[PDB]
Amino acid sequence: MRVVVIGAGVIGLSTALCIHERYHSVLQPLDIKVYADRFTPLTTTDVAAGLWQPYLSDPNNPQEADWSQQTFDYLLSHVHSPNAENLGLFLISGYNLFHEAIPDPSWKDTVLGFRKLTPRELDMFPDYGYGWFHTSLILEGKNYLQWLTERLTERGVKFFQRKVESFEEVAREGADVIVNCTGVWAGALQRDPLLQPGRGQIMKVDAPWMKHFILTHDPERGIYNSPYIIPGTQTVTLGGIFQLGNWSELNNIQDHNTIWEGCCRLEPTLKNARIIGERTGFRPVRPQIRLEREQLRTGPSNTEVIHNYGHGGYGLTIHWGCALEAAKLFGRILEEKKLS
Amino acid sequence: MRVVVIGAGVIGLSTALCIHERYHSVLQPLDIKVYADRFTPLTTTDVAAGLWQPYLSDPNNPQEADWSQQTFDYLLSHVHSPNAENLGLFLISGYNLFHEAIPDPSWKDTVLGFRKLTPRELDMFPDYGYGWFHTSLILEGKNYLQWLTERLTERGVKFFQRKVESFEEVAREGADVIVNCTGVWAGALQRDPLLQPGRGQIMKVDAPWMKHFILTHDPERGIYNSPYIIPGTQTVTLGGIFQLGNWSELNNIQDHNTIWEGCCRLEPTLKNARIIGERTGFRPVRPQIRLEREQLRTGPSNTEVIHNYGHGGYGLTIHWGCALEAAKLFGRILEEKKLS
Ligand SMILES: Cc1cc2nc3c(=O)[nH]c(=O)nc-3n(C[C@H](O)[C@H](O)[C@H](O)COP(=O)(O)OP(=O)(O)OC[C@H]3O[C@@H](n4cnc5c(N)ncnc54)[C@H](O)[C@@H]3O)c2cc1C
Ligand SMILES: Cc1cc2nc3c(=O)[nH]c(=O)nc-3n(C[C@H](O)[C@H](O)[C@H](O)COP(=O)(O)OP(=O)(O)OC[C@H]3O[C@@H](n4cnc5c(N)ncnc54)[C@H](O)[C@@H]3O)c2cc1C
Ligand SMILES: O=c1[nH]c2ccccc2cc1O
Ligand SMILES: O=c1[nH]c2ccccc2cc1O
Repeated sequence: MRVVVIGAGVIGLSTALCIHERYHSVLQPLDIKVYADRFTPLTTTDVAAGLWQPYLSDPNNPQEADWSQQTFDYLLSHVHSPNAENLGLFLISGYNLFHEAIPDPSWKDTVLGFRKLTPRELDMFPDYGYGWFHTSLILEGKNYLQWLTERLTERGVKFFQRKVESFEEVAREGADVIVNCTGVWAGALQRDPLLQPGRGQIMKVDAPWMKHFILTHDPERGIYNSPYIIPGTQTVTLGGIFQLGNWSELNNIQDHNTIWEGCCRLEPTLKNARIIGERTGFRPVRPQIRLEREQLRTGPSNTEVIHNYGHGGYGLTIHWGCALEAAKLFGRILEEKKLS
Repeated sequence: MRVVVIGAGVIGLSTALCIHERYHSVLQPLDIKVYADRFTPLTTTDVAAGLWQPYLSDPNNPQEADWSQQTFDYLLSHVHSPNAENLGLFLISGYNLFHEAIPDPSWKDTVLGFRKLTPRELDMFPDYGYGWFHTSLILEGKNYLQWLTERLTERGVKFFQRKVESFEEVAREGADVIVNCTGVWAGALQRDPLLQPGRGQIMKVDAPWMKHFILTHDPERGIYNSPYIIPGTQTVTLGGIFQLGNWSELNNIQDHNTIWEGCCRLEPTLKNARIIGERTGFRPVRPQIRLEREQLRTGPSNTEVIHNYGHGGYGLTIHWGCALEAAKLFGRILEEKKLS
């Protein structure tokens, strides 16, 4: 069978890998190709810090809770494997700061060592009066993506750089299944008004003395829109920008300053941190992830489509559970073709 | 008054600074000079990771508990000051792992967010079945010492590189007070059989994905003698060697292997961590810190001596409280000379 994955961000490469893993032994030939117009260094995925953390509150689809946790559990089980620095996976503890009390997150038990911040800890952060501490996981995109590529390449999965203009063009080329993992740009293949960009900007800084993450929460500013600091392997991520509908892939001076001054306020030690880089990206915002099947009509033959996009600011957090769900959908397609 | 501080490790440079801070405004001239035979890069203090952590259990002198805490409190209050990276001071959380249950440490409340390790956390460390998690502080010697040197130099404190053969030679030179902060080598100046070296060796490794500390505890091997990993600013410290009475300042192959293999076991991700350096040093082991006065007789004139040594493996942990205690002792000397 001929499978075409459109997209080479986390969702794409993940799904690809997941499908190949689970079906390659059971499909006559399983021919999987990845089509993407941008690869690693240049994806939204490579701009992400990679911190595992879902939305605070119980969503539209609570199946997303399950997917985030399946991912957490999966990563945690390879955190101590000699392979982990190749996937850019490591454990990290830190703070969630709020101006007043709030309910414990659903995922409070998924993470390691969840607890409420003590007063002496809150004294370190004058502007916030309540919060949490826990241990979570960081999966760095730049690495993860490269890791995924290597696995895929070894499994015979071929990569092509191209902008796909239509599902039809791909089907007409003889794809049996199109897995659509196109992120913020999915609407160009099939209009989806519920999908929009959540523009972000981040700074990368040399501040290696920083061992914890600090995420602030501000109802006035909203999700992803208040100061955060997330230490990584080579560099500390400074962020706090969320701009719905903004399609400008250009670093903005005002946003730079907003990030810089919010983070320096959050942690004064930052003031002399050397700036290494700055990047913008597009969160594929949507009320729900679209993870589902669809048969495209096109010709005497109908083409099977697995949509897998709209993962907002929690795509690394959620990717594995989605990838496995995408894999079940594929297996169902096979059971229909009576190909297993 | 003429004061001679012997020693330019943390204890010396601290005490120096502390005495100058508190008395310079009240002493006609306060002439302070530091004599030391080795400075920064080459002190025991520069081989220390810098992790604040006292002995688990209530000691001989419980005044040491108060000193450790005064140091903790004092550091915590500057952790978020734009100055902190200059002293090499930062916050860091991590693990204490034991083979079975044990009582909470005395300092359980001094630290941030103390708690018992949960099962899922213990599953990460197959060889241990109990433990703690908390947040503490690291103060890196190489930096701290450099910071202390700069403060002192600005306060007119003069430094000389010399090996002092006797308290007498210093007193004869016209010192009014000798502050003895000679660490493991104090016995050469006045025999002290209770003082001995706790030889240590450490590796410094590039493992920047490592954001927590891990201290293991083994009654069979004893204090400082089982595997530890303590992330720093530029590098991760691998240790787990304690050899009482060993005066060999030479990296040992066996100990290297011991450290390497214990830490790799502790955290498999280390296996591909690049080795940056390796260093040995002498913990000035004693049943108690010697922090006290003594009048040397020498000639028609008696010389005042403040001893401040024997800080084992917790000198950075304890240094500030000792430094303030030494400063009181100095003030008392002044009140005797009726010089205030
Ligand atoms: C500032 C910022 C911080 C973030 N931080 C985190 C975090 O800490 N933790 C977390 O979980 N997530 C984080 N994210 C979220 C994460 O980056 C996204 O959810 C995720 O990267 C989206 O993955 P994707 O595969 O859906 O998209 P992408 O990585 O954008 O990949 C989409 C792919 O589709 C290709 N494509 C699109 N259209 C076509 C076409 N028509 N033809 C061919 N190819 C096409 C593109 O070239 C690209 O390969 C953050 C996002 C941003 C912007
Ligand atoms: C492997 C290892 C790991 C450690 N880890 C930690 C840790 O993580 N946290 C922590 O709290 N502490 C730690 N320590 C402990 C800390 O290193 C010591 O307690 C502390 O460094 C001792 O400080 P000092 O001033 O007492 O000795 P030093 O730093 O050795 O300074 C003594 C000074 O006296 C001078 N001197 C001696 N004799 C003479 C003389 N006769 N004439 C002139 N000068 C003289 C020397 O040149 C030197 O300048 C560690 C120690 C080791 C060895
Ligand atoms: O999009 C984002 N996603 C995240 C997910 C987890 C933790 C922080 C963030 C910050 C962002 O800017
Ligand atoms: O001497 C040491 N002192 C310490 C103090 C605190 C935590 C770890 C250590 C390890 C050592 O080897």
